[PDB]
Amino acid sequence: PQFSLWKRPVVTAYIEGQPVEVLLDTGADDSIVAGIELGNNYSPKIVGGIGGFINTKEYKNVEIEVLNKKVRATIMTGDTPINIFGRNILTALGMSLNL
Amino acid sequence: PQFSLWKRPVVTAYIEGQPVEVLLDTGADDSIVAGIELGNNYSPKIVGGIGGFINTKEYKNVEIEVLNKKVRATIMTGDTPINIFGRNILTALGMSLNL
Ligand SMILES: CC(C)CN(C[C@@H](O)[C@H](Cc1ccccc1)NC(=O)O[C@H]1CO[C@H]2OCC[C@H]21)S(=O)(=O)c1ccc2c(c1)OCO2
Ligand SMILES: [Cl-]
Ligand SMILES: [Cl-]
Ligand SMILES: [Cl-]
Ligand SMILES: [Cl-]
Ligand SMILES: [Cl-]
Ligand SMILES: [Cl-]
Ligand SMILES: [Cl-]
Ligand SMILES: [Cl-]
Ligand SMILES: [Cl-]
Ligand code: NA
Ligand SMILES: [Zn+2]
Ligand SMILES: [Zn+2]
Ligand SMILES: [Zn+2]
Ligand SMILES: [Zn+2]
Ligand SMILES: [Zn+2]
Ligand SMILES: [Zn+2]
Ligand SMILES: [Zn+2]
Ligand SMILES: [Zn+2]
Ligand SMILES: [Zn+2]
Ligand SMILES: [Zn+2]
Ligand SMILES: [Zn+2]
Repeated sequence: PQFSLWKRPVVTAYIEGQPVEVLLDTGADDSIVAGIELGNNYSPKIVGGIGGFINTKEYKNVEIEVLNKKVRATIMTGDTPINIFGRNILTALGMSLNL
Repeated sequence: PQFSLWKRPVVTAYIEGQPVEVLLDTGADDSIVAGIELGNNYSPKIVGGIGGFINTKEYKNVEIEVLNKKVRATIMTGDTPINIFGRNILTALGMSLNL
């Protein structure tokens, strides 16, 4: 796949079977998703963005299906206005930014 | 150039001749930079992200030199914690995100 960036590079994905709209985000170290419920096996993590900080719940070894691939990766759940797949997942997928 | 995303894709840009380190960010619609003054001819607008919102000042037709190319693009100034070159600039440079 190739994303030419004239539109947002948004795709659908599944996280532990739960469907989401996600933004492929080279400006994010981590992957942050709102509204999904991954249960009680988490550690708290503090994440900073453009407007300040939020608490998140960090889940490791989560099954992710996106772009016809299946990977296991860390997902943080919390109050992001857009669900983002950051570089932890982009590298797991083998993605690159090119010019 | 290829950015493999194992590390943050950060490069040196010159904005109206001033050097700034910028994050190449596919998750950003717009480009936002701090620490530089671009003057009185702007439009104020609010942007949102993780943590909340910030006020920005939007400037059109700003001289940008980055990745050995020179372009004219829209830049916001505001109190962003990191300087961000979003899709408006990435597309002017001919960048793509690939799997
Ligand atoms: C949240 C996504 C949808 C939007 N953002 C760009 C992101 O790439 C942002 C860019 C960013 C990077 C660093 C600090 C602040 C923002 N990264 C970010 O929030 O990442 C967080 C998750 O992983 C961690 O690693 C980096 C911070 C954490 S943003 O910075 O808020 C932003 C930039 C340009 C914009 C905009 C919002 O609205 C219109 O134009
Ligand atoms: Cl397209
Ligand atoms: Cl596109
Ligand atoms: Cl398009
Ligand atoms: Cl599934
Ligand atoms: Cl933390
Ligand atoms: Cl963070
Ligand atoms: Cl905006
Ligand atoms: Cl010139
Ligand atoms: Cl490819
Ligand atoms: Na004016
Ligand atoms: Zn397009
Ligand atoms: Zn599945
Ligand atoms: Zn959408
Ligand atoms: Zn992190
Ligand atoms: Zn982080
Ligand atoms: Zn962690
Ligand atoms: Zn915008
Ligand atoms: Zn010049
Ligand atoms: Zn120069
Ligand atoms: Zn400040
Ligand atoms: Zn490929």
